[PDB]
Amino acid sequence: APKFKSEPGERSCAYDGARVVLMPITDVIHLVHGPIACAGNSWDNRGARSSDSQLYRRGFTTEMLENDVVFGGEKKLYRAILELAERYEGQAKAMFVYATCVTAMTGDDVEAVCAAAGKKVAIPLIPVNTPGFIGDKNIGNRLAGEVLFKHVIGTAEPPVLGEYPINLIGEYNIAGDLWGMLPLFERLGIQVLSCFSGDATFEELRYAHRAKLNIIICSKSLTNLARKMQKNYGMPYLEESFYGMTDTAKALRDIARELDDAVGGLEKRIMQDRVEKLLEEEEATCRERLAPYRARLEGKRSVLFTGGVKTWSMVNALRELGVEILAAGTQNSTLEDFYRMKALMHQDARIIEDTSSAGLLQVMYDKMPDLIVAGGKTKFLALKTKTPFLDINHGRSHPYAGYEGMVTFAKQLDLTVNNPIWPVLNAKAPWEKTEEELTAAVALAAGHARACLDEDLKDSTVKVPAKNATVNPQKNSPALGATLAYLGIDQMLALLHGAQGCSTFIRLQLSRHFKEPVALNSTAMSEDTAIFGGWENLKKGLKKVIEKFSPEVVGVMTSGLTETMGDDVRSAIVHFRQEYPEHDGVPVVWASTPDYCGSLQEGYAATVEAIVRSVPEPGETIPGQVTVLPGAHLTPADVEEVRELCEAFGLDPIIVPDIANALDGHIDETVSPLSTGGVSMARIRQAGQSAATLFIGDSLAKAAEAMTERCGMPSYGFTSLTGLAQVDRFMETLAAIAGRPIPEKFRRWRSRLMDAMVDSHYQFGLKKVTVALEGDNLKTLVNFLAGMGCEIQAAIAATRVRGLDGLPARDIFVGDLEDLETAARGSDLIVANSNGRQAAAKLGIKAHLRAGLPVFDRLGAHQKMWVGYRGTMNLLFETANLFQANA
Amino acid sequence: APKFKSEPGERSCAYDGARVVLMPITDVIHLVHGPIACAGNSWDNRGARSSDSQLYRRGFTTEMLENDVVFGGEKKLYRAILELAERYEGQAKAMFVYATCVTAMTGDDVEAVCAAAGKKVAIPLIPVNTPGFIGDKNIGNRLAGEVLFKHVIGTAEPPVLGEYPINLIGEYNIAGDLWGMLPLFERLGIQVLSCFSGDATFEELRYAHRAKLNIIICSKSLTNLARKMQKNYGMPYLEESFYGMTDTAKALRDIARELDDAVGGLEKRIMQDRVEKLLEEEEATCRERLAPYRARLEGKRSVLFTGGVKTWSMVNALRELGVEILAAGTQNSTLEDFYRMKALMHQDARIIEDTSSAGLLQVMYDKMPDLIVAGGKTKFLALKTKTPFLDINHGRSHPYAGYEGMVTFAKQLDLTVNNPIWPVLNAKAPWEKTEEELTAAVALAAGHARACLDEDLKDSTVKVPAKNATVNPQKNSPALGATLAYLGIDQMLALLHGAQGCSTFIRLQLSRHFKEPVALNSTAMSEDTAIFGGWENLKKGLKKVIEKFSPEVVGVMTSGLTETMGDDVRSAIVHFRQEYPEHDGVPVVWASTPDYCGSLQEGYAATVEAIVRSVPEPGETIPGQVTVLPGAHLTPADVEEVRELCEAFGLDPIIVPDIANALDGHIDETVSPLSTGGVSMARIRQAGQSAATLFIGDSLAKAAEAMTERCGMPSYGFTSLTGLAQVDRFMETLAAIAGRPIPEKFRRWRSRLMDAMVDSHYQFGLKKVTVALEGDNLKTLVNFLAGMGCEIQAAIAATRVRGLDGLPARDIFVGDLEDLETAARGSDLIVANSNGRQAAAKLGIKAHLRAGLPVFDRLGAHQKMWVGYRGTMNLLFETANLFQANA
Ligand code: SF4
Ligand code: SF4
Repeated sequence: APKFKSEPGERSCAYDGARVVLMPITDVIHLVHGPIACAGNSWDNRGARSSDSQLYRRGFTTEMLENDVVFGGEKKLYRAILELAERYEGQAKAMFVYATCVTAMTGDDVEAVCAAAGKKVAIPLIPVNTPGFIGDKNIGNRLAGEVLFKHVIGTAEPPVLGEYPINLIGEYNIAGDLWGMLPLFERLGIQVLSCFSGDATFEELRYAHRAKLNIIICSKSLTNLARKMQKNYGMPYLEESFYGMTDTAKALRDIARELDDAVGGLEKRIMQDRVEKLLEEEEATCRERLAPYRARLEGKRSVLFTGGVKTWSMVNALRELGVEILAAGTQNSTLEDFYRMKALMHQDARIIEDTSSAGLLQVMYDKMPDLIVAGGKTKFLALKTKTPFLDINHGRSHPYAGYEGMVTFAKQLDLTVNNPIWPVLNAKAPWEKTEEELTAAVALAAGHARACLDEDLKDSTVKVPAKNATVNPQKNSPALGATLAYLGIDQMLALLHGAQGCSTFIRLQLSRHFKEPVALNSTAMSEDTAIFGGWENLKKGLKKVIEKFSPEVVGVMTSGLTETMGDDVRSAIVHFRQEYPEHDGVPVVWASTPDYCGSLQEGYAATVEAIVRSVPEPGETIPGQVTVLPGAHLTPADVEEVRELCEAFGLDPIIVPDIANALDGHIDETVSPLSTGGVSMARIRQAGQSAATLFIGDSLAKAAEAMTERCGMPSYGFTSLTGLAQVDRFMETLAAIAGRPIPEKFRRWRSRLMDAMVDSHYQFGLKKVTVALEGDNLKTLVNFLAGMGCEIQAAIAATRVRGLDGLPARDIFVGDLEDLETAARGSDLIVANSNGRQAAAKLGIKAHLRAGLPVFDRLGAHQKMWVGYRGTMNLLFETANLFQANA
Repeated sequence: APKFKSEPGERSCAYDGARVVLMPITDVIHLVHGPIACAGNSWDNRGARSSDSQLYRRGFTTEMLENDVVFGGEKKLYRAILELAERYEGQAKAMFVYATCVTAMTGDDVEAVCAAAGKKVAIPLIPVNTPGFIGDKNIGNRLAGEVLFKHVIGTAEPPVLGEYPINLIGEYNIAGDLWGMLPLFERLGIQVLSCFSGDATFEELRYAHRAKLNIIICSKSLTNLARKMQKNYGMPYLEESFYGMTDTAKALRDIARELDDAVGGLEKRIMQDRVEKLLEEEEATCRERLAPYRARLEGKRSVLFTGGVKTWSMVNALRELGVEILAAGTQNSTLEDFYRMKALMHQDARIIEDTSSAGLLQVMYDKMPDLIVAGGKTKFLALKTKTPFLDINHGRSHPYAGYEGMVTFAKQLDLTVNNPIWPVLNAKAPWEKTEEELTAAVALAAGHARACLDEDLKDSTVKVPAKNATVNPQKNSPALGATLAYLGIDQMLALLHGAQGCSTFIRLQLSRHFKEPVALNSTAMSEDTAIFGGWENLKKGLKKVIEKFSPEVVGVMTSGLTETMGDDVRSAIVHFRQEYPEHDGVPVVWASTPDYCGSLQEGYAATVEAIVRSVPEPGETIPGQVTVLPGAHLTPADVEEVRELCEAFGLDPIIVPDIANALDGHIDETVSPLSTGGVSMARIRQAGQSAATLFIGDSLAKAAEAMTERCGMPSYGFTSLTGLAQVDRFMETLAAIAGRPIPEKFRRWRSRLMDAMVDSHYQFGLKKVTVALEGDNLKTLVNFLAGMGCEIQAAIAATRVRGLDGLPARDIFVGDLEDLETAARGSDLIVANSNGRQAAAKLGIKAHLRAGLPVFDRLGAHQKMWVGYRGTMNLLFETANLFQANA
């Protein structure tokens, strides 16, 4: 129950009321006479929007200082008025001066200085004298209404006077609220002569005495203004609200009755007939539109802490949406509104009385509601409880009044309630779930390898591409992936058994992506060498490269033509080994990466498998050692923090190949032609004695099998390391392997990730997002985005991989970037490589997320970090920032 | 010396030559008949730009597959031609089909399929039959010229035939190169009848047989075309280049002579007179423009590895810029061009012959040049040596030919050579500099506190603000900083002795910035309490808050009015302690934060000083413990990694206040009204026994003094922790305190930061950037941006602080955001808080960097991480990405 004095240790100052009633006026200068704390940290905070000069959104302050406090601040206000009038001529029609606590203490007379400066300026000055300490926000509202009636109403006559004029009193146009009801008011004939304190011109506001009916939306702020206008002008008021459908229907019907009283009689029911016609048509359409949302929003519990008239109206609206109220409490409302809400408040719903944070926490922990529709104060206090929240206040950024506003309200309610993140957040944490679920998750991770391998390519509802001319191919050569994995080995250069031209566009692409040199030497093959036998060139190139650069190991990969005429690299390898025994000490790893076999991902997987099957040998079972085979999707930073996470549990990680140290970008003391930085051959040889194997890519599964049978280690697989659900499984596997509990830093990062998820899920709801990436880095991004609310319009894959059908999206198919812009229609986010920028230019989608390879137009792509809890937080924040910027 | 066969173990395939001569044609379809590696990783890579349909930038591939290789690929090409003609009707006038190595091996006849499909389409088909293996890029260039002459030249007549027509042969319009010479050619009367293979329409290209003079820029690619056109049409050629001023002058003079020969006689010197007039005027203007750059670019050494005609021309241009050549080697050039360059090559300059990476490294280590102007291959090979580099190739993104192009060339040369990052990068690293410099740097850090404190505010050339009406104030209440520092203490809520309205807009601002709840309770003071004595309310509020929330410590901060009437909080504190001895166990910290005293920074510093002077007590000198007083500018992530860096050296860090754990955003198991997460009172009490004190803010210096005399610990200060120069000093201080060498991870991160600096300095050169931030976070950003090349147009400070004059910028002053948009004119980057977004909307500056407080429109601001080597890398990458996006 409202109890309008106060006890020390909630209601703001009277300046807050003055600004909440006067700031929404657009083309005026709101000069605040006082120190910083009054206007320094409060300007541009009001949720009022406008389609006008937008002069109100900028804040004006006199900047009360040291000397002028003990001398006087009237002269500073004089200069401020004069300068603001002179400089902002043509953009300001009036200006409001607000008295503050310090101004009142100093004895500054706002009225006197305003009268003194009035004669010297052509812009009217309104002396709002509302010191902050004189009361709560209600005193400020009343004083603002007083000054509005005294100095604004009754000064100019309207140029056009519609035969049915009404005044909107108490509506402040928060996030387009006014623009939802305005299309209804002029459609049926009424003219909004003056909408008070919202999207309102000052001259437009001075027309309010020539109307015939007043509509009071917020009773709390401007009821005294309505009463005084009734007393002085014979203007009947009407207390209604526009939040809902039945409430708006009743409001419009009452408006029609009171309009038909004042102009003509109730007989010749001119207004009522059109009001009923519009009501019937628009209500039928709105119900048809709202039906799909109610089914998903039926039976959910609700608790509301809303101050003003919304408390009465929203309870109706929620009740017609298909939800019931468990608790309802208001701090900022009239006693009549409280009693009316209590009348609406059904039994078994208890009215809150403690409006403080402690009382709110009590009622939230007691009622245990699903959704809480409350104010800005209880905004983050309810998110910490991990329950859906909807904000209906100045900070709200959506229109909720009117029929279209009600549709938007239901959309936002479904956005915040049915988000797929709430069950994940409410799930039991790794540090407290009992041991049987830990073993089940560990066994699931262990068997993920065979689950991925067993899935057949034939039974796949995603379609085999059947395009002849593909334009803008997002695929890359598998030789690119072979070179990528070869660069991850310390002191080694890659020998491309190709045609000397494939060396270009492979070295060049990697150089433009990672911004680092690539060696990538090639054995030149001309037309003469293509005919007869092509394995002379392999021996010649091996001899030349060993005699020139002296590598300790050589990686040989095949190109398209070398598979077209089908020379076996291994026979040339054994021949070269036999002819020159002096080169026995330098091993060679050969991997078949034909160009019809797929894209960078398969090439990477195949060369990793070739490395695994050849170099390491089975020995002892030294515990505390784990072997990680990173996928092609992980950037060097991801591999570096995979190493960091492995070291956190005390385990010794061996990463094969080590992209994190070679292609990350490092200025060593001396530049060498070979690729240095990766894992040495001793480490890759001793990696076969590890106690466990982890692979962070689906395509790596086969490689894991290649080490399961050769040495005997158990394998563990994770298709992604993002989304707080896969990172948890990674933590479980790491804890099981190491045998020690998760460190505290990971618990802290999980808490931070939860806080990021709760504070950012509003921008990830029902956003149409398209993704066009490789076989991997597409599952990760799709599962992360679809796991946060966004529905994937199209998940376009570079090549066919196992488990593509399980992705949550409308359609999955394999296609180029042409499929991307022919399928990204009506989408706001594109997740594709940099080369897809053209598609954005064709569709006007300004939100492009650079993922995968290649990314050349954005620097730091190789350092892009999206692994673990911290990487998940970084990706979430980047995507949320893109959503905020593009809209 | 060029040596046009090749040895296995550089020249690309013939398809690269075909594309380098044919791809720059804009409105054609470049269908590549082959597997992925030919066009999958090469499309949209050519540097040719256009002002036309831009159909060339998208790549077309037939996608040779498994079965069709062993069956046949002609039918796939047939379908591809048909589909591309049907779908892209209206955007394509012609289309080129390229034969690849796999296509040639399979025996596919491009000519036969093109002839078969010609009758069924209205778009001409050009069968470019250049298999990759048949030779190097030169064979591809010759074959492309052959097919251009055979199938393009001599098919249609020009609609308009200027009396002086010329053909531009061998110019490909790399980054607006053509658009620098085009304004000169039509100004003096000549008509460019056909510019070959650059910004050229196909129909426009078929007009080339009706000209009278040929200009050959690149002799290597299209000299055979010029010779054949001379043989078949009587068209004299002219081998010149347009890189330079004297070279362009000679080219234009020769053009005038050869034009006056063919149309009329040399007598009536119509062309020569206007050519000489334009040459004189434009050369005088260009020399006047170029003079300022030569002074900064005089005497610098240079080494060039450029392939084509640029080798001859740029040597001239560089020589006229004021630099000399130490070594010059070309791989892709004619023997005549090589001999001509050698003739230009002065003595003591030795021509390189080994064009491989090893030879380039040899010559770079031997000559030791300052600047290297070389190709895309040697791009990152020369950046690792830490020497300035300028790219003149397809990857170059600037026009360098013509007079305006030469001005741009000098601008880019000065950008890459005189960057202030090269001396920093070449400076000796922390792990190798000897001990006297280590001691000097440590002593400088120790004395930084007194250096900052000793600087007087009176001797400061930055100006005392003298504005009456300040609009859009970027300042915040010092009570905001007091609350910020109070939130960093575990299990404590802040009591605001104010007027119950300042509680709003302080709690609300922090809540909108950090997206976390703020307790911030206030002792309500009305008009009656303002008169008489206001210290009854302090006792009442303290009693209420202690009896309700039961805190273990209470932070009391004063507001503006409480200083206007001047009640002493401490007398009320002692009175409250006396009246209720039961509350003895709960200490209270009081800090005077009046609202005329400054902004958030000073409030934070003052409350930190109040906490330091009261809670801790001097005890033992337990080694290995360090005390860190973070500044108000550091976000929670910065404090968290300050802790991480301190723990890396084995030191135990005590952070006061601990923002990194309270306001970072964490979903704890239970929501409490008090602010939890910070440092406990036991830790803050035992922090007085540390072996060293570190402060990361200038304003914190006084606080450090407050702990220097109370306990006796030496102090160390760092005004910033970004830029690789201050992080180094931080590492030196940490190593000196701990007594152990820097770990390897920091060395790796320093190498990565160096690589980021070398690869991103091109976007930070001569970029006009404006900064409007607090006293701190402005020195850091200004020193980082000015330390990377950008010149600061205006460094606008929220309030006057010590050492403001030393910032590198044109003008420093204290002002609001109005000063920001009145001073950010002609700037491309704005570094200000989120509330300055309006200024961007007024100036069209789309690159806005959200720094400082408040930042509400971008999520994750509190997690924004700009500390240490990794934070410096993150900030560098974010700023570079903004520069790339906004331009
Ligand atoms: S296959 Fe032939 S044409 Fe294609 S990239 Fe390799 S060398 Fe060049
Ligand atoms: S000084 Fe007075 S008017 Fe200003 S914010 Fe505080 S209570 Fe409100």
